[PDB]
Amino acid sequence: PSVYDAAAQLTADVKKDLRDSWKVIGSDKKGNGVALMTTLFADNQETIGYFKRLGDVSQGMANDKLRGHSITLMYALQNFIDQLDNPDDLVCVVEKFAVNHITRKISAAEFGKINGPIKKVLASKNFGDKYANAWAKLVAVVQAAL
Amino acid sequence: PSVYDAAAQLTADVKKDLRDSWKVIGSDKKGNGVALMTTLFADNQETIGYFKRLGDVSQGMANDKLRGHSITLMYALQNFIDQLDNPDDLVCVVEKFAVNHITRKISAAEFGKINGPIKKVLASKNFGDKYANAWAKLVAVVQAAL
Ligand code: HEM
Ligand code: HEM
Ligand SMILES: [Xe]
Ligand SMILES: [Xe]
Ligand SMILES: [Xe]
Ligand SMILES: [Xe]
Ligand SMILES: [Xe]
Ligand SMILES: [Xe]
Repeated sequence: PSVYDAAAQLTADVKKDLRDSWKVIGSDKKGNGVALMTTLFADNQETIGYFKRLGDVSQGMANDKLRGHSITLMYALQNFIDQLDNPDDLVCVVEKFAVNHITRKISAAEFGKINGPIKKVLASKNFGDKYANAWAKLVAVVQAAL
Repeated sequence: PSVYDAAAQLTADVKKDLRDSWKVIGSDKKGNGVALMTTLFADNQETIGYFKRLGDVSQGMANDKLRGHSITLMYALQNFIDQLDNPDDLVCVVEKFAVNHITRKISAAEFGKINGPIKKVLASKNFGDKYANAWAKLVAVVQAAL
C-alpha cells in the first residue's frame, strides 16, 4: 500500500483522538518531548548510539542539544496533527521527515519503537490505550514511507 | 561565536512585533511558506542548486517535496516564536537548525538572503519595514550560529 492508503486509517474518530490528546501533550513540548526521548533511551537502549550528535542523552534538560532536538521533534508532530484533514499535505510532510530517517538508516520497524514511549507519555496525562492505538496509526503513516 | 548577544537583541518591543506579524503569517503556513521559497529562488537564483533534493522548484505549490519542505520551514519559525521567552531554549533550537544548514554549506551571508523574501512576504500582508526589521533580528540569531 501507499502512504495515502495508510492515511485512510485516520478516520474522523482517530483524528479526534489524535487532536484531543495532542491539545494536552503538545502544550508542553519541552517537557513531553524530552520525556519521550528519555523513555525511548530507557526502554530501547540499543537506539542510543544513533543519537551521538546530541552528546549524553541521559542528561535530560542539562543537555541543550537534546532539548533542541526534543522540542523540534514535537513540532514535527504538531505539523502532522495540523495536516490531518488534507492527506496531500500530510503525505508530503511525512515524506520529508521519512527522508530524515532513511538517510540515517532507520527502518520502519525501528521507527515503530517510538510507540512504547508514546504510550507511556500519553498515559502520564491519562490518555489510555485508545489514544496509544490512534498514535500508532499515525506512526504507521510514517512507516509506510520507510 | 556571538549567538547569545544576537538573541539579546530580541527586546520586548521586537518580540511583540514578531508575535503580532506571526499571528497573520503563520495562519497560512502552506501558502506563505511556499511564497517565501519561490521568492527566495526567483530573487536569489544562485541558491537554487542547494535545493536539488526537492526537484524542480520552479513548479511551486504543485511540487510535493517543495510543499513539504515549505510547510516544515514554517514550523521552524513557529518553534522560534514559541521560544522567545527563554533565551536558552531559543538558542538550543536555533543551534539545531543551524547544524542542518551547516551540513548544507550555508553561510551566515547566504542564510541572510532570506531577509529580502521575508520583507516581500510580510509586505504582501501589510506588514512593513518595522516588521521586516524585527524578523531580521531573529534571522541574525541563526546567522550567528552558522
Ligand atoms: C514520533 C516519532 C519520531 C519523530 C516525529 C521524529 C522526528 C525527528 C526529527 C524532526 C528529527 C530531526 C531531523 C534532522 O534535522 O535531520 C529527527 C532526527 C533523528 N531521528 Fe527521529 N523521529 C521520531 C522517531 C525516531 C526513532 C524511533 C528513531 C530511532 C530508532 C529516530 C532516529 C533519529 C535520528 C538518529 C535522528 C538524528 C539525530 C541527530 O543526530 O540530530 N527517530 N527525528
Ligand atoms: C527563515 C529562514 C530559514 C529557515 C527557518 C529554514 C529552515 C529549514 C528547515 C526546517 C529545513 C529542513 C532541515 C532538515 O530536515 O535537514 C531546511 C532545509 C534547507 N535549507 Fe533552510 N531555512 C531557512 C533559510 C534558508 C536559506 C536562506 C537557505 C539557502 C541559501 C537555506 C538552505 C537550506 C537547504 C539547502 C536545505 C535542505 C533542503 C533539502 O535538501 O531538504 N535555508 N531549512
Ligand atoms: Xe518522523
Ligand atoms: Xe504523543
Ligand atoms: Xe508520528
Ligand atoms: Xe533556520
Ligand atoms: Xe516571516
Ligand atoms: Xe529565522
